[PDB]
Amino acid sequence: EPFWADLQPRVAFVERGGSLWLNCSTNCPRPERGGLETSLRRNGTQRGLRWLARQLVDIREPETQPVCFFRCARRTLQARGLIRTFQRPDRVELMPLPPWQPVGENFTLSCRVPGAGPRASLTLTLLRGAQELIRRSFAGEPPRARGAVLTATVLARREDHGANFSCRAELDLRPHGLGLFENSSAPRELRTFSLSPDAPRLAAPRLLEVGSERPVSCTLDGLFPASEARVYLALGDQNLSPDVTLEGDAFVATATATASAEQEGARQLVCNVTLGGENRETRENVTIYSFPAPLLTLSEPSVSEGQMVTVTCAAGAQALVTLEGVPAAVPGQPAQLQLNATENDDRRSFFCDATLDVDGETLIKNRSAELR
Ligand SMILES: *[C@@H]1O[C@H](CO)[C@@H](O[C@@H]2O[C@H](CO)[C@@H](O[C@@H]3O[C@H](CO)[C@@H](O)[C@H](O[C@H]4O[C@H](CO)[C@@H](O)[C@H](O)[C@@H]4O)[C@@H]3O)[C@H](O)[C@H]2NC(C)=O)[C@H](O)[C@H]1NC(C)=O
Ligand SMILES: *[C@@H]1O[C@H](CO)[C@@H](O[C@@H]2O[C@H](CO)[C@@H](O[C@@H]3O[C@H](CO)[C@@H](O)[C@H](O[C@H]4O[C@H](CO)[C@@H](O)[C@H](O)[C@@H]4O)[C@@H]3O)[C@H](O)[C@H]2NC(C)=O)[C@H](O)[C@H]1NC(C)=O
Ligand SMILES: *[C@@H]1O[C@H](CO)[C@@H](O[C@@H]2O[C@H](CO)[C@@H](O[C@@H]3O[C@H](CO[C@H]4O[C@H](CO)[C@@H](O)[C@H](O)[C@@H]4O)[C@@H](O)[C@H](O)[C@@H]3O)[C@H](O)[C@H]2NC(C)=O)[C@H](O)[C@H]1NC(C)=O
Ligand SMILES: *[C@@H]1O[C@H](CO)[C@@H](O[C@@H]2O[C@H](CO)[C@@H](O[C@@H]3O[C@H](CO)[C@@H](O)[C@H](O)[C@@H]3O)[C@H](O)[C@H]2NC(C)=O)[C@H](O)[C@H]1NC(C)=O
Ligand SMILES: *[C@@H]1O[C@H](CO)[C@@H](O[C@@H]2O[C@H](CO)[C@@H](O[C@@H]3O[C@H](CO)[C@@H](O)[C@H](O)[C@@H]3O)[C@H](O)[C@H]2NC(C)=O)[C@H](O)[C@H]1NC(C)=O
Ligand SMILES: *[C@@H]1O[C@H](CO)[C@@H](O)[C@H](O)[C@H]1NC(C)=O
Ligand SMILES: *[C@@H]1O[C@H](CO)[C@@H](O)[C@H](O)[C@H]1NC(C)=O
Ligand SMILES: *[C@@H]1O[C@H](CO)[C@@H](O)[C@H](O)[C@H]1NC(C)=O
Ligand SMILES: *[C@@H]1O[C@H](CO)[C@@H](O)[C@H](O)[C@H]1NC(C)=O
Repeated sequence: EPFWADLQPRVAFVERGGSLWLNCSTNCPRPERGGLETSLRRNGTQRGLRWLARQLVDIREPETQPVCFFRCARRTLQARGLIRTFQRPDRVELMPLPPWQPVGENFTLSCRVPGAGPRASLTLTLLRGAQELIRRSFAGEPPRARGAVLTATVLARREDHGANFSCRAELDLRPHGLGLFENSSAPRELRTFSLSPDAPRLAAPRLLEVGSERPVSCTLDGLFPASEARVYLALGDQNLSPDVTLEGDAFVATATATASAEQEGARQLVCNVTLGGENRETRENVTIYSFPAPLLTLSEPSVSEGQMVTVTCAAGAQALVTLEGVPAAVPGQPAQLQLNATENDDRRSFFCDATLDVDGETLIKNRSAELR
């Protein structure tokens, strides 16, 4: 006292990878030496009498304490400064949501903002839409501390399905006159779902014939989102493409199928739905049969009175036949009737009863032909 050594400015705040000027001086009349201790890269530089100046550029260092030294009178004169690099949130990220999140299942939300500083100036917010869920001021984290993460565990709500969630970070440079700088991570929309036991209730008649169209329905309730769930219904390889009704959490699929001409109904009826990563499938055994329509013929179909006529009917040998009350004799093949034409037999029609049993189910076909 005297002398002294001064560095200007003593405190400095700059952009990361940014630059500034430093003027370090002393009152020493004939400095025997002078210079600056720092690790930072220098672009330009200046100097003069009793004062030396440096432009330091590309500063990625969160905290650096450079020191200007002047050697005078075989003695060292040191002045230490402080350099801090602030960070704008050019990078704000948020973790992938569950592709489907079961409603009622706790899931977690993490917001990672790599390279954020100073940590003590940061207030982070995890929020659903306009409403803040969790807010964290990091003030009091060490001056050298950089980076910020916020995790919040959350219960899944049904009314919160389809909303937009985000992580908003707020940096306060207001004390330094630089002011607030805030940013928002890419908003993520959540997909949720719900299910239930009691596999789908499918209703169908168990008997089927080709060339005939019969309706079949499959339903279930307590399913959300109803609209976002897709359902499949088919007979064997053949798809029914049913009419799908959706009311609230319940659905209705109605169609009218047609038998496929092949074997079965040892085939099956498959009703399944896929929502989220889950599926509930119920199956139904059934029966498709082939029952050839019985043919009724007469020769001559129109005859004079008294002329002998013949009449026959056949089920294809696999079914039993009743011809005008007369059973097939013998059963394995068609029966017959013959007579002399009668005046009272004009406009007389005859019945042919074909009976085929499958799974105990008795099937009949009434077919008649009038005589002229
Ligand atoms: C869904 O997520 C939530 C959020 O993490 C969470 O629910 C919690 O489940 C746990 C275990 O089921 C419970 O947590 C605690 O349970 C004890 C009883 O053993 C309570 O006494 C606790 O109350 C105090 O908790 C703090 C102490 O750690 C106190 O500081 C505070 O003042 C409370 O008085 C606490 O509830 C509980 O069932 C809930 N907790 C809450 C508050 O919701 C869990 O991860 C998921 N819930 C499920 C799966 O049911
Ligand atoms: C309803 O839910 C059911 C869940 O089981 C689901 O079943 C699937 O049906 C399809 C046909 O519709 C299956 O078909 C596959 O077809 C291809 C040929 O194109 C095969 O390569 C597949 O191979 C499997 O089976 C082979 C033997 O045939 C094996 O060698 C092989 O290793 C495989 O196991 C298979 O035959 C399909 O496998 C099933 N299952 C699944 C998990 O998809 C049905 O699709 C659902 N309906 C809808 C629209 O959601
Ligand atoms: C250190 O890195 C520097 C970059 O950070 C490089 O800068 C060299 O020098 C100048 C200044 O940076 C560059 O720009 C030139 O600017 C003048 C105009 O000068 C303006 O400012 C003066 C006050 O100084 C003012 O009086 C004038 O009215 C202007 O408004 C232009 O006319 C030039 O064409 C030029 O663009 C140079 O480009 C750059 N040098 C080279 C070779 O590119 C430099 O590499 C390092 N050194 C210094 C001293 O900065
Ligand atoms: C950093 O070094 C000092 C800051 O302390 C600055 O020195 C300045 O130099 C000018 C030169 O014209 C001074 O102007 C005159 O100096 C004479 C003495 O040489 C004096 O008699 C005059 O009255 C007048 O002041 C100026 O005073 C001086 N500034 C200060 C604050 O002392 C220099 O400009 C700075 N350089 C850089 C690159 O920052
Ligand atoms: C949260 O933000 C999203 C947008 O980021 C809002 O939902 C969006 O609604 C629009 C308009 O219906 C959807 O647009 C399109 O729908 C057609 C179907 O007609 C589809 O083909 C397009 O590909 C597109 O999806 C859009 O899907 C939907 N956005 C998302 C992310 O699903 C929503 O309204 C906002 N929620 C709140 C609470 O404000
Ligand atoms: C906000 O985030 C976007 C996307 O990462 C980024 O490009 C942008 O620089 C940020 N804006 C501000 C001013 O923080
Ligand atoms: C459906 O098919 C299976 C063959 O795996 C059979 O065991 C079962 O008895 C059938 N169901 C009915 C109701 O007949
Ligand atoms: C019907 O035809 C048969 C066959 O020739 C004949 O024997 C019989 O007399 C005929 N019956 C009558 C009542 O015409
Ligand atoms: C004859 O036709 C009627 C009307 O379609 C039907 O209800 C009945 O089952 C048939 N008779 C027999 C024995 O198949």
